[PDB]
Amino acid sequence: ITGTSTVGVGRGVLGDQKNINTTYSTYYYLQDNTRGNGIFTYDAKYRTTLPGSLWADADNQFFASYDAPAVDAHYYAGVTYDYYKNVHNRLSYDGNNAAIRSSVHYSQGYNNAFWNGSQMVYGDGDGQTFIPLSGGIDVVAHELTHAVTDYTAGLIYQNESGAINEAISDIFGTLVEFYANKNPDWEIGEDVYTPGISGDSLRSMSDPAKYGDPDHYSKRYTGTQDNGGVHINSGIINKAAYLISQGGTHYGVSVVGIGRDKLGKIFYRALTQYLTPTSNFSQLRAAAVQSATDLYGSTSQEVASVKQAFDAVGVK
Ligand SMILES: Cc1cc(CNC(=O)O)n(C)n1
Ligand SMILES: Cc1cc(CN)n(C)n1
Ligand SMILES: [Ca+2]
Ligand SMILES: [Ca+2]
Ligand SMILES: [Ca+2]
Ligand SMILES: [Ca+2]
Ligand SMILES: [Zn+2]
Repeated sequence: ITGTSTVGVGRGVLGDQKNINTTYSTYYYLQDNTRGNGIFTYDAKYRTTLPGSLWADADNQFFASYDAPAVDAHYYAGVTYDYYKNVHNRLSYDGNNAAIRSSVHYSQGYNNAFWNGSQMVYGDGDGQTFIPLSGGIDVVAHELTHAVTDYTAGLIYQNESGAINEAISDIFGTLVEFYANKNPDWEIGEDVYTPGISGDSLRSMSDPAKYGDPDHYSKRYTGTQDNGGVHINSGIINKAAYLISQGGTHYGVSVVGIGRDKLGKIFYRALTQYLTPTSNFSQLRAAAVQSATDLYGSTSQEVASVKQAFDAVGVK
């Protein structure tokens, strides 16, 4: 809407206080005009109609329990925007400052979040498997990264190309979590998953097998569930990305780590310059090798480490 930019204050899903960019016109709206063509957060009101209504608040204070998922969806969308702009010189998900829209309170007891082709959508969880999923910065950045992928490589959401799609979202979700520097790790969704169980998460990038996901191409799932295992076989690529950044020896193959920043540069270049809608794992390896060569040189440690990491997970 048309109005003046304001700064509200509220509490997120985990009880932390943060400032949020709002817009005043009669009400205070979750509309951040400081980033691109805006970040807009909507109330789906426990229904499945999208986007719902632009979030309106009478006093610019967002401390009610019902407000918490909206605060975090709005704030973490901003952090993710900042990561892509400051780190990769990318202006929003389309590179042209497209408005970023999110809806919270989607459905009832909904244990998921997604990008629907046009916007981000967050369930509240059932209180047992999940609390409201926008409480996870890695979750928010994972979802917005799907938008980046759709506008760049366009990886089809099935089989190997879909597992790469998923891994790209886990990689950049994790790099955004490190960028914000609040309890960062290489696991996915730990801040909103199973409030009754400490130390778990949906997936691990450093040890995908911790939660049953493959860490080597020979262990890949080839059935039809989960669009051909997109959230399962992502573990193979997530492990390679972890090894590239942090190093390690995996199935007897040693990888010299090169750090998170170079991981991000290599995979961002691969995603935006070399990957295609039907890229498979072998083609991802080639794209990462070429990207590392462009950035650091053919004889660089960075190129050597990309090759070792894909060797370690059985991807040639
Ligand atoms: C309805 C729905 C939920 C999810 C998981 N979200 C994700 O992987 O970002 N998907 C792909 N589709
Ligand atoms: C990873 C994967 C899954 C399938 C079949 N659904 N293929 C051929 N590859
Ligand atoms: Ca209020
Ligand atoms: Ca964390
Ligand atoms: Ca995490
Ligand atoms: Ca938990
Ligand atoms: Zn995803």
